[PDB]
Amino acid sequence: DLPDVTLSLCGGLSISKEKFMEHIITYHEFAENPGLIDNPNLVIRIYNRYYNWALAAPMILSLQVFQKSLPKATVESWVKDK
Amino acid sequence: DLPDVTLSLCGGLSISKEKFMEHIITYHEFAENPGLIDNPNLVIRIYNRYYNWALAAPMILSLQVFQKSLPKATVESWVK
Ligand SMILES: [Ca+2]
Ligand SMILES: [Ca+2]
Repeated sequence: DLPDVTLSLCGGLSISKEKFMEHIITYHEFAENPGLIDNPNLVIRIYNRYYNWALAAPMILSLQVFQKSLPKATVESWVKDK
Repeated sequence: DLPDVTLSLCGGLSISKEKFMEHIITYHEFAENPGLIDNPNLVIRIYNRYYNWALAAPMILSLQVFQKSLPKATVESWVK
């Protein structure tokens, strides 16, 4: 089954798990303010790691479009680039 | 039954079915260049409509995180 994705406004990339779950974004919060997608404090939990939106967006998009993760070698080069 | 999402480098968002299908991005093409997400010609097909990456990003994110589409009033106010 496909990986879970979790959103939190915890910041800190510029991260403990207590920090992450204290600021988790609900559906209702996102549905009332989609502009949070540009919030630099937005953190994405996927693959047991923490990413900002600019690093997680391809992985999110690949899962929604092809229902398949980006290859592990692909994720490494996308991240070591940035 | 969540909405289908299709990618295409068809551009021209400033669209024919023919031009969209001709430049549909496969998994291998995206896996070889994730930078396509910032390509100005990237077109997203969802809800029988065409969006660039900027408008389509929250819709796809809410489908991935909450497995539920954004509210129609929200998508409409977000796309305004
Ligand atoms: Ca919250
Ligand atoms: Ca193609």
